[PDB]
Amino acid sequence: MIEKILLVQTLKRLPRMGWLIKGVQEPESIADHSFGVAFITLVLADVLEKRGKRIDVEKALKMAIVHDLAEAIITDIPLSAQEFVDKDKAEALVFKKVFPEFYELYREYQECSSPEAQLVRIADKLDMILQAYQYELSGNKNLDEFWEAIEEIKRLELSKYLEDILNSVGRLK
Amino acid sequence: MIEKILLVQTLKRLPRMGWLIKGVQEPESIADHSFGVAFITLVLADVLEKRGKRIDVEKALKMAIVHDLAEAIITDIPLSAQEFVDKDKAEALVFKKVFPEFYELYREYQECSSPEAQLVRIADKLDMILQAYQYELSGNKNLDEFWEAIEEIKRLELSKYLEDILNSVGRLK
Amino acid sequence: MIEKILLVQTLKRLPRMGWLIKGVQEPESIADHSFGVAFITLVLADVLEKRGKRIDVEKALKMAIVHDLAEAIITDIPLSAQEFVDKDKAEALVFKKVFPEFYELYREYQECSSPEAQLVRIADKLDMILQAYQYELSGNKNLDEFWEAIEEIKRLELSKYLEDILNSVGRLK
Amino acid sequence: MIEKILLVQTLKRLPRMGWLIKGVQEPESIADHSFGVAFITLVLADVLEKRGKRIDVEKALKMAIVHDLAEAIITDIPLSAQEFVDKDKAEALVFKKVFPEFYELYREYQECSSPEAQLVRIADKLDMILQAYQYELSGNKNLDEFWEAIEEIKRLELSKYLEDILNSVGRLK
Amino acid sequence: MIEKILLVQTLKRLPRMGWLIKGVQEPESIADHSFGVAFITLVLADVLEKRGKRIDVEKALKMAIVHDLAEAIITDIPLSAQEFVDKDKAEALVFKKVFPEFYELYREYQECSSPEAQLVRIADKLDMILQAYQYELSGNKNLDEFWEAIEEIKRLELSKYLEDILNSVGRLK
Amino acid sequence: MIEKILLVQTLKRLPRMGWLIKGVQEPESIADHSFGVAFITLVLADVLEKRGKRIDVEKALKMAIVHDLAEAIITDIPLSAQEFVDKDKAEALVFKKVFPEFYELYREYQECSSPEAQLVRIADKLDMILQAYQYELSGNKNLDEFWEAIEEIKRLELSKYLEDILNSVGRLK
Ligand code: NI
Ligand code: NI
Ligand code: NI
Ligand code: NI
Ligand code: NI
Ligand code: NI
Repeated sequence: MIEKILLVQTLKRLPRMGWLIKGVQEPESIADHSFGVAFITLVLADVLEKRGKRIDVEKALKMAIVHDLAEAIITDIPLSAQEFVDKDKAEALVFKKVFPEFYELYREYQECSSPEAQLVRIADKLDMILQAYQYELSGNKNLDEFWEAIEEIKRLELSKYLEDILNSVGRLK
Repeated sequence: MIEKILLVQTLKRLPRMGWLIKGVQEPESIADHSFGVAFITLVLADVLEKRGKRIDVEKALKMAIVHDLAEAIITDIPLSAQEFVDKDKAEALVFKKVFPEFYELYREYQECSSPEAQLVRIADKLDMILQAYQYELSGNKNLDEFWEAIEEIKRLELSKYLEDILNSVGRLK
Repeated sequence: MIEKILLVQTLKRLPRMGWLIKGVQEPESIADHSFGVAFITLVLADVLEKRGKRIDVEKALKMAIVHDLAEAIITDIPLSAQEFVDKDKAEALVFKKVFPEFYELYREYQECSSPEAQLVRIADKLDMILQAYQYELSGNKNLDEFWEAIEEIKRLELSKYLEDILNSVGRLK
Repeated sequence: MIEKILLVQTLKRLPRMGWLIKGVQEPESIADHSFGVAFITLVLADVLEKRGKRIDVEKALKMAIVHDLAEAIITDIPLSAQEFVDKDKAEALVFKKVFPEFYELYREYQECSSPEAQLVRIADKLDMILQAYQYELSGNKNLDEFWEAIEEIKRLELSKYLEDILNSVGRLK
Repeated sequence: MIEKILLVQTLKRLPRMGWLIKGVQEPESIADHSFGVAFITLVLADVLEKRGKRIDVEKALKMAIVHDLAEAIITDIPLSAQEFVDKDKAEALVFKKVFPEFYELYREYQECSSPEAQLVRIADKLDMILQAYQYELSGNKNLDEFWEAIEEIKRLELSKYLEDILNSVGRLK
Repeated sequence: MIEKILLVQTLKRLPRMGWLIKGVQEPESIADHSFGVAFITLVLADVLEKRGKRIDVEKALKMAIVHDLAEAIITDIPLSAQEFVDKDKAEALVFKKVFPEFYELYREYQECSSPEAQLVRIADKLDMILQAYQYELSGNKNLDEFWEAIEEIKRLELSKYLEDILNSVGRLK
């Protein structure tokens, strides 16, 4: 339906708030980010494929495309604000009322248990670490917490199959 | 303290979300909006003064300067998102923890009972309405809803002393 | 590999040129556009699914994700410029030199024969038509031509299953 | 009156020209700046309050709100340009013709003699210094001059009560 | 000298203020404008050549390039502000102290007597009118006044040779 | 003709793509760049004049104004993309079909043989180098390659007369 699409297209206009709070001049939109997660999810899926780890690619890509979809209505409430706002409670609600067809993908994603759910989570973090890397090259000097994003990925089983990649990333540091 | 000032200066960086969601190019920041509320509050207290309506101007101006201060942390969570997000609960928390010295000003502003409180509330809406007016001249054609804030103002006792001004405003549409 | 991902991420920075030439302020990025294509592809896929038309969703989503990938190097050369530049020849080249793993998806996409290929093409054109619609609500009045993409969609067999939707779209103008 | 307010709101749209000349991407508007001045003035007034220095806060806040009001018409003519244009003479004129009701506040502010006038001047400069600080964190490296405004503040009697604070500020450099 | 060139390049960063005041969000820079004046000057000069009117093209092109050069220091102070600021006085000063080598071109330009001086003045106005045209297509609806510059052009002798063109321009409204 | 002028005015809207790819936030337009080339060409012409090297200044200035004119149609296709696109072939075509009157100024410029051709080429690069310099002051740290344009300049005979200037430029790095 046209009304749903027009709604999700608001993501092209919504900024990724963390960057603004860090003084990043023209930050990427939530949609730019979502594209990045989707692409990294695709690329990583192939790597996992040829390393013996089988992944339900379809589910993965759908999960990457829809993972931040609730923000089309509640916006990318930054982590710094989440000490005062329950963004999680809000997301579930929106998915249950506005995006019921995607609530299963959302629910599984939050659980971060399945191979697909962990992949998207890793793609989410990599797009960010690497986006931070870019903004650093642009001159921003307060993109400080990366050893804890890298470390957050390391805490996921699925990372075991990607250690060499995550090593190249931390090497950009 | 410098830390606090640096924190509130974030307002210059955070956009007024309602405009973004409506597709407005280069929307004003929260600080831009706050200045306007501060000015209109000044001007309107002036008018109330010479019409026999007693106003604690000092408290009013303070209230106007601090009214959206919590957003320095939680951002300008749009109305469209407040169906899933309790923004007011979040604001009270930030004020209680991060701006305890302004909690009472905030608390009185939320109650919208006292003359000062309703004045700032009226200034807040007028800035917005007049801002929607300006963006329409820029070419945006979906800010229509914003003009029903005139009716919200009319439901406040204090507006009884400003009727004339509210109608000039409505005539701008 | 990190080098590939960083490259594709350039898409978040490159603008969709047609909008600039038409004078739109702050035009979407190629990545914004791609995300949209990917979402519409998802949504339409499931519409086709429960209408008897079988779609290899995995291939479709992958196809939508990488359809404009060559632009990460070529940039979104506008249609007005393609009378002097062979964007098609340049794309193919990028894809078999830089993106050989995606050359098949690209090649099938260009042929616009398979159900998936036509679906992505339709997603591509709808995102744009709907994007033009949004910019018009912003005030831009010379995006008229963009609406004749509805006819371009009608010329594809797969649209046969979407007539009701296409009607709602054209109804927006 | 609506016309006046609409005029003052022009400040949301005008840049603070010093940043532009120095190459800063998206510089704050004059209204962004004013709000900061108003806030710092509020904060500093409380500090002065509990340190034995009585301040007429109401006048101080009005003064901060109105201090750059003439730029709504003349724009924030940069210091580098003032060697060829008498901004001061321009400001007074705009204030007597267009803002006669704020001329006294402006006149006192320019004299920088009274406690309130020096407070607002101190707020004006702290906002700027802190703003320069923020832009340096974004990568701009030619804002060094802006830091010698600490010395300009030291030359004001009122600073005597704020030694500790301006120490912390110069410490940020 | 490098210092001079770096100074004039500031024109790439400074906005043409009239547009900002009128609410046009991403206004051209003074350098954008100057390039247009230079191009129109070139184009018209050729038309004038084929029409019997001989022009000192070299002088005209230099005059077009240098005409707003003083703004590199004084900024494009808007017409609405020139009721309170003598922009002309300031311009001559800059040219005398900073651009002595270009003072003659400036002086002759302001006199608007010679064929070259009038040509640049016409070019200056045409770029502006055509620029207002483009911003109206973008949705701005308060640039009406800018069209009365066609009349200002008619008052110049040289226009006599360009009637047909001025008609095509006025026809765009 | 009004159609031609409007076309070339597109240059004000089109970004210089190299900067974008490098992460520069607000890049200069092609028009901004052309103005700078036009100014530097003027300034250097005078220098050459008083050093015994005679230059057809009229041709030089015309050549600097239209040197990147084809980009009004094909855009500023970056150097990084030219391994896949033949920008040169594309430019010549546009000039032959759309700018026939400026074709020989274009062809001479490309040959980089005549004093005027080499002067514009040197202005072209100097503007870029100095533009790179400015962006580095803004915080961008990956513009290093752009400084090897000094060596490209040295390869042109005409530079023999400018050694001292080139030394001041390289001195800025
Ligand atoms: Ni995400
Ligand atoms: Ni508010
Ligand atoms: Ni596409
Ligand atoms: Ni100020
Ligand atoms: Ni001009
Ligand atoms: Ni060039």
